[PDB]
Amino acid sequence: SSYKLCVPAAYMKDCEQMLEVPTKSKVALECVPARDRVECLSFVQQRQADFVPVDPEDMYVASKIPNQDFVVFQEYRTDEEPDAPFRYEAVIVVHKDLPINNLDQLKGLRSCHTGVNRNVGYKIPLTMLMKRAVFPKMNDHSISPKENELKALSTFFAKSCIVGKWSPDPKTNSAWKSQYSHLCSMCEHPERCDYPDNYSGYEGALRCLAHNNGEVAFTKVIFTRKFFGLPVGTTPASPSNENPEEFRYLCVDGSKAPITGKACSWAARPWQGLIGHNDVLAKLAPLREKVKQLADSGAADKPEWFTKVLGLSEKIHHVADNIPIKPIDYLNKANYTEVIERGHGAPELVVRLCVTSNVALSKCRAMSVFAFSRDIRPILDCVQENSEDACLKSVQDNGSDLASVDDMRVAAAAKKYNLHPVFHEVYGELKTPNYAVAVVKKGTAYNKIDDLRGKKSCHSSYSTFSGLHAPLFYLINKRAIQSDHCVKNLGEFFSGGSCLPGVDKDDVSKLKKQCGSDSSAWKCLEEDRGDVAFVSSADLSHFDANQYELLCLNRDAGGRDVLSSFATCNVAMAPSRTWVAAKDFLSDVSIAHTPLSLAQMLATRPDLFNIYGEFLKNNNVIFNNAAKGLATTEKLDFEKFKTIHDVISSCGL
Ligand SMILES: *[C@@H]1O[C@H](CO)[C@@H](O[C@@H]2O[C@H](CO)[C@@H](O)[C@H](O)[C@H]2NC(C)=O)[C@H](O)[C@H]1NC(C)=O
Ligand SMILES: [Fe+3]
Repeated sequence: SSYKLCVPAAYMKDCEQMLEVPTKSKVALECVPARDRVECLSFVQQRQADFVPVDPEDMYVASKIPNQDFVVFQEYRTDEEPDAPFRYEAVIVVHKDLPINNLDQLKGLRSCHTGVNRNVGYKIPLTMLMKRAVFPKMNDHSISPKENELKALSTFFAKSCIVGKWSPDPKTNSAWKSQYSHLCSMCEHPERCDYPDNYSGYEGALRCLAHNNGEVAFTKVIFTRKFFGLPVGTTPASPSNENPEEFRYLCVDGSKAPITGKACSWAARPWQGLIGHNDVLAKLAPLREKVKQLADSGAADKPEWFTKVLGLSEKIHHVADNIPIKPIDYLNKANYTEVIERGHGAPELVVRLCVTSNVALSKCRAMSVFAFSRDIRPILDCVQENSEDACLKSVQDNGSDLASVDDMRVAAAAKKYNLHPVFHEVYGELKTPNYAVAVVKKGTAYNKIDDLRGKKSCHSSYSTFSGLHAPLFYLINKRAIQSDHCVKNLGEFFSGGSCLPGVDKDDVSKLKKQCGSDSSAWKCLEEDRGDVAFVSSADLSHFDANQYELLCLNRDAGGRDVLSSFATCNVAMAPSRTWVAAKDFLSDVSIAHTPLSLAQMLATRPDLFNIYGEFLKNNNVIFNNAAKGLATTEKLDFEKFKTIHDVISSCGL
């Protein structure tokens, strides 16, 4: 008989400290952990929890749960605008003398935007304008949905300022900034088209309009009012050099309205707040008093539970009780469901990820609904086969658009299904694939590969890339050993003997000769049973940084570098879990976009959706828990992986 608050598992301890905050309300709250907020909504519907903080995007996810009976019973507002129904209203701001009497006439104007993927300055304008025949269509399927929007904007407006990361892929973003440079010509620094830019953001858009001869600005009321020194909410009038009489809101009417009056606004971003199941009603006043009290006492400096558990913020923690409202009706009255459901015209593009298990299917579906609610496009669809090979076949057949493959199966999958890598996992704090490296003791006499001829080697297991593939390819490639009888010949290069676990299962007896009492590469190196250890960079924790170095077999100069420099002192880059796609359908940009937008949106917000976390007590579902990001696969890395595999297929290994 408590009010159960769902909380991302990572923040359970913070919710517990919160439960110790003294308050006048004696309401008992309990912390219910979930995998993330998306799961929390399921637990709320299922009554394992009673409420959870939500952004409007989360309410939308919540409104789609089959048979849902959610209720938004609490709004988080600002102290500046405690009585405003919406977080912020989107407005169109023009010079008073702009000849215009219809929103069709926004065409050809120089436009001032807050920045890409933002609400009043981008998503809302796109949502509303696209309803207008004069606005370019966005269903050209030779390119991605994101490119369709940018093409549409750069074709409708004469010039714009739309800064920021248009693509999560750096090279795609740069290429797009070149091809649609008109979208950056109104900015303070057009070549860069990124933050900081004095002509971007809520205020910079009005400066773009007032000071850089822009002709329309998409922004929000509060920055429009303050730009002109006008009062807003609790904020009083301010001295301003800008004169509001020279400017006007442009209304959907096509009419103009004074800035000094109530703004005409085509949509608003709704406030965040709390969502709960319908049985929270009736039991509703005591909870609201409890949350209000926690909000007003965490205001002072702001413990973790303030933001991570209650979903408040420094700027947004005025708890306002509303007339309880269903989530979609909450979103509707802001015109914000339209924005959340924005598309690009039929057929809406879909990227179909192939998964190999029921749990992965369910993770892909929860990820899809989240991505969609968060304005990431293409829509993610989920397709299930019963193996990796069947997912790969399906990508070939165009039953799917992408599928993952691990370790050294990427080159095989390309030979066999004519697929190619699109993006791969990166790891560590440096967000980097693993590398196969060559570990040596400090001060030993090896600086290049021929110096190790006749010597002894330690390896990771024969079944590993770094242990077997990379040293075998590295030697064969430099012709230090013939490519007939490769494993034997490897043994003949390290003629002093080697430990390559599992080489047993031609005459390969030399390659287990040094395994001694303990075949681990770090014990084998430590005990001078080998003079170099071919291991993965992922295993370098087993080597004392003060005693061991990397042999930079990759560098022209050879030599040595520290354990942490593996990314440039190595044998080969290691294939990480990789998603592959066919040749004749979605572009690599269209395929990479949604997963890399997820990875980058969720890198700091695993509480919203735990993309790399445990999923129903299963690890490494879709992504490995160790993944720290996603990057597009360079063609040259692809091509190198194919050559390595070709050498290994030659050896019959
Ligand atoms: C949501 O969108 C509708 C359609 O643009 C807006 O409807 C207008 O509402 C005004 C009141 O400001 C009415 O007087 C007009 O008749 C409506 N105009 C049109 C063109 O339909 C409404 O303003 C929007 N609501 C929000 C909160 O953004
Ligand atoms: Fe915004």
